[PDB]
Parts: sequence; C-alpha cells; structure tokens
Amino acid sequence: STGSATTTPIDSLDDAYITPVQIGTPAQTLNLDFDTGSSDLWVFSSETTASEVDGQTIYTPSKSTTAKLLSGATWSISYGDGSSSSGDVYTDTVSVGGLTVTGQAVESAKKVSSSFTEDSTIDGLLGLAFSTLNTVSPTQQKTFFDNAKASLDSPVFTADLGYHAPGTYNFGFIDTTAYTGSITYTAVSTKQGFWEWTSTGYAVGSGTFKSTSIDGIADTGTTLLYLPATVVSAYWAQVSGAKSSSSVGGYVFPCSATLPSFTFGVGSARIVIPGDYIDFGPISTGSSSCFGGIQSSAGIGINIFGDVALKAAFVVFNGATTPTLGFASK
Ligand SMILES: NC[C@H]1O[C@@H](CC(=O)NCc2ccccn2)[C@H](O)[C@@H]1O
Repeated sequence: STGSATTTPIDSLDDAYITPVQIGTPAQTLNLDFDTGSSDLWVFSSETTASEVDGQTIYTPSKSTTAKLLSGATWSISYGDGSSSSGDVYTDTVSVGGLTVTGQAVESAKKVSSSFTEDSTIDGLLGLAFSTLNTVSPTQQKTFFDNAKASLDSPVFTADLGYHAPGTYNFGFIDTTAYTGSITYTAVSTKQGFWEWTSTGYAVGSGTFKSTSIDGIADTGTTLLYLPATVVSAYWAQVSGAKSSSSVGGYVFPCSATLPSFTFGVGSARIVIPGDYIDFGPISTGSSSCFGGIQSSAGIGINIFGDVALKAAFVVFNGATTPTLGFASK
C-alpha cells in the first residue's frame, strides 16, 4: 500500500503545516500537524475542556462506529516550546491520503495549553518520530507510520514541504519526479527517539564551506532552524544591522535587508536554503524589525533541522530495520 496527502502552511509565514487526516467511521476529517519530532497522534475532541477550544475541528468518538475506548489509558505531552496537552485514548481507523490503519491509537485531548487553543488552524498532531517516545500510559502505543509500515510498498515516508506553498507527505514510496539530482542518505541514531543525524557542515551565502559535524534532528514540527551559536553568529554577521535581542528572544534583522542563503551538508552533498526562507517577518505588526529563521540552539540542548531547513529539500524518512535519512535538492 501507499498514501499521498497534501500539506499546507497554516499562515503566510509557514509557521506550521497541516495535513488532512480521516478518523473514524464515517470519516471525521481533521487537519493535523505532522511532527517528526514527537510520537503521539492527538486530537481536539468532544472531550476537550470547552473553554480551551476556539475554532478547531473536533473528533467525536461517540459518533464513530469503529471507535473503542482504550481502557485505563492516558497520555500527557509537553513540547520544546512549553506547550502541552493531555487526555485519554481511543483506538479507531485512521487514513492519510488513501493509506488506512485500523486500530490506531487516537489520543483525545481533555486539556490543551493556550498556544494550541489560540491556533484555530491546527486540530491536533500526528507524530512521526519513533514509537519509543509515545506518552500513552500504562501501555505505550505505536505511531501511524509504525502501524502502517509492514503494509507499505516500502517502509518509508517522505516530506516535501513548500515555501509559501502547498507540499506533500508520501507514505510507502519515493516520488522520483519530486526532486532533482540524487538523494543522499545519511545515518540515523534512534537513541533519543528522534530522526537524529549528523550534518557535515555549512556555508553562509557564497562563502566557503566549513566542514564540521553538526548533530541534530529532522523535525517537521519545528518552524525554524536551530544551530550552534558559533554557526548562527557567523550567519547573522553577514546581515547588516542584525543582532541578537534578548527581549524579542532571538536574532532580529532590518526588514529592508537582503538575506544570504544558508547551505548545510549531507555527506558530500549540499542543500541550499534560499535567503528569503529565513525571513519570518516583522516581530510585531508594523515593525521594521524582522525575526530570523536561523536561531541559536544553545538554550534547547539539541540542534533542530526544522521547517526552514527541510522545506529546502525532498526528505526521505527511511524506516527500514536500520533507519536512515535521505536529502535531495528540488
Ligand atoms: N527539546 C527537544 C524536543 O522539542 C521538540 C521541538 C518543538 O517542541 N518544536 C515545536 C513544537 C510545538 C508543538 C508541537 C510540536 N513541536 C523536538 O521535536 C523534540 O521533541
């Protein structure tokens, strides 16, 4: 089997991407944030505290003939940005782009934090990291990908995120028309439950490539590119007027600037992030100070190749017995 679904930016800045997902019988379609940095599939639901729902589409398990309460199971997750959610668990039929999994754990939110409430466009998350990170207790549950894997033509999914444009998540096959040149594959460590890999270095604009190992995770659920302070300082030094602002919470730059590209290494291959991918617009409405798309990982504990990096590439998440990651230009 295979699946193919279009993923769409939630706003004009590509702050996140949503992908339609069919849950239950008859189908209830929710727009979920596919997140390769976490491993829970959770949704706004008929069980979510009323005051914490503001415009989201909810899952109502009582209206699904295939929904079954997973007795005694609860879940609770907190993300790197401090957001969080929790609730109980159903199993139900879940389909993504024509690919169907029966008995998928669908985690129903009873509580969500304010940032989820305030985002009317995201109805929940679909985790695509390794199932070892799944928070369901007392019996850990598998991700959609892990459940589907055996049935897929090939045990892979691919992320093809657009810049200010729709893109595609494919499951079970590699669309050879969706990228240019070749796909370069690189080793993955699953020791922390992430798609963790080591970049071979970087360049700023037309500058010389710096060969240096940068360990980090491929995370579709993170907006920006978070890299070591040395690397990030070298980037923003090439932008006149750019500075790190503690009040704003990162590097900002004059909105009149032209941003240089940023290149990262994948083995001997190179992925080039165009400068305008790194522009996340005015820090507040009407401001002439703009927020940068490359930020320091110093306060995070990990480097994160988020959407800013990934949308410059066609990315293969290879879930073979020994997982690997593939990157191609496009
Ligand atoms: N500290 C490492 C962990 O932090 C995550 C980064 C994060 O929170 N991104 C934003 C975000 C918000 C809401 C939902 C999903 N992502 C990584 O995926 C790891 O899991």
